[PDB]
Amino acid sequence: SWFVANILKEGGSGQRLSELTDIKNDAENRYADVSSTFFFGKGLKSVPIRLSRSALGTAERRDSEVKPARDLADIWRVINEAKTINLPTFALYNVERSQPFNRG
Amino acid sequence: TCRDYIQNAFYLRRLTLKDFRRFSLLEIKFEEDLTVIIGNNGKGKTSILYAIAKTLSWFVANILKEGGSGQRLSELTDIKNDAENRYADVSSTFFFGKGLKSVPIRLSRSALGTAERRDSEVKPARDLADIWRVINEAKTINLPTFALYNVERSQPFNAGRREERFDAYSQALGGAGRFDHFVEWYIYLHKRTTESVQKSIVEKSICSVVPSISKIWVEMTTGSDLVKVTNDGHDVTIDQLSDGQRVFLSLVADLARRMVMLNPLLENPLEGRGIVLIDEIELHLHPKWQQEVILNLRSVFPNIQFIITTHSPIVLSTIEKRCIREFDPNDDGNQSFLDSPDMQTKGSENAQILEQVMNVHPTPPGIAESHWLGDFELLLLDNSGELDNQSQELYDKIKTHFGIDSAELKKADSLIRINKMKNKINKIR
RNA sequence: UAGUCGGGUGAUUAGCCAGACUCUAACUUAUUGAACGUA
DNA sequence: GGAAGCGAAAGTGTCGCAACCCGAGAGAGGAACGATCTCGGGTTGCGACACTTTCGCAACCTAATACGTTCA
Repeated sequence: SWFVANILKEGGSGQRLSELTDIKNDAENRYADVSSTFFFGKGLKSVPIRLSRSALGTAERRDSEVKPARDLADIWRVINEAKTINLPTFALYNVERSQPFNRG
Repeated sequence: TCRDYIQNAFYLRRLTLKDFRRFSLLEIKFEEDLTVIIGNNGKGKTSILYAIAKTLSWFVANILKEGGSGQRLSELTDIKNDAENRYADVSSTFFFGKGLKSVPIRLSRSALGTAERRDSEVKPARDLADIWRVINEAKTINLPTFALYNVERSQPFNAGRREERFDAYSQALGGAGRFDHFVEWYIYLHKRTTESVQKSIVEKSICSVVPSISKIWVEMTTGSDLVKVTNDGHDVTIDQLSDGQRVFLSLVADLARRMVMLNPLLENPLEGRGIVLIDEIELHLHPKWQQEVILNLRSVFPNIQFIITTHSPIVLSTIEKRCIREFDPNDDGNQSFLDSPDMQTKGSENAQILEQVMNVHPTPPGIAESHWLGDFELLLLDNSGELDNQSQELYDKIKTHFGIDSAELKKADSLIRINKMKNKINKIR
């Protein structure tokens, strides 16, 4: 979601873990950390990200390291503006895609 | 400080719109008292009032809540579809007293996929609104009364969310006023009876601004409390009033209630400051009411700014030409300014205003008889200022159609007399 | 197969030789600070 | 640590829209007085949004230094 937000607009904002339903209840840290690393070739062989969130009520935030995502998405967006390029597709099809066919 | 020099005018000065809703670049100056926009039926003028309402929403958001983020522009509608810039800016300057004579604001919005996040610059307006909020919290201070009233106010007609101060800003912008909230608030005031003076102020307000209405009260019948007025001497309910009568009553009563809650420390809470936008002040009104709407509005609200659109010559006949802002009929060639009419309008003939300011002839051209009188003139001048068969027939037609006392017939008689005297003196000279 | 280590040619590329493969590289930060040089 | 502005995440409130009731009302169809069918106000339910709130991203760097590399 941060890739998507920062290709939509520089300085954008992406989705965030929850301080009510995303941190293990038995945990002693009282914060969750989704670290990740992407790859985009020899140039950017490692694109780290870390979506971290502390537990509601604990007086210790946990910053998120999305800056490399900001940087790579900045490249995508700026280069697309200057000249047209092909952007990366991001999708999530969970169980919610089952819904009645009700009738930007 | 005298409440931080607040209790000094408080109004809007300028509005720039760049690549925003067909406005390639349009700068508008606004008068401290009253500005009126004409030329369009309310397409670009609605855009102007909508932009001003978006700007005022930030003042409201920050006076209500600390850090409040008022309404933002929309990436989907509030950006000119054809703009190499690919962003839209709505800049606006304000003037608040001798100190802080220029409070700027910009609401910016860039399309999706642009390198720089073209961003609103609302810091100074937020700072002023925070000054308002803080000094009010420390000590009570009368606050601005922003409002908007579009054609949506023509709509048919909880103590916590109607009696508590700062409810005056709830849905204050966005269009149609909350007249149902006013009805409930007025019934609550009547139940309570400071509330007394507020009731009296609202009563006098809508009794004086609205010609038909002459009194207002509520009957406390057990099980149903009704709001009643004396419309043309008839004791009726609000549901009985005509469309124009009740629509204007709702406008004025919503505004007055907002000002009464916002301006508790004024001796006349109707003289508090604000910026009220009113699309089509002439809605559902008849010429006689048109000829007094603005006089009454300015009388009951001595110190307040009105940005009101209009398309009625009778309305303009009561407003100085400086206050008027003309859209050109060829606005497709986007223009950067709105020039005042060359002709003076205040105190002028409604017919002259209609003919020149709006380019509408005093008599319709679809009616053949409408041209008759004028034709007669030419015909008289064709035959050396003397009658012939054609002019005599035209005179007979005018006399038959318009009547014997007809102003047209009197003017035809004057024309023939003047031309005959012309010929007689030419012979004598 | 793939990645990887990096001996020469050619000139951060290309390209010829070797090789090895715990599920499993991703080359970093300057003026501090070590270490290299240089003066 | 965090400005300025913006948006995510979450929670609460608004408010159409529907469902349903409860009198009226012209008058079956033939037996008087009027079944049914409607016209309305009006109350309650009910969920889709609309607004309110908090969190959190990360600008900035009176006090350095100024041969070239490497490395935290």
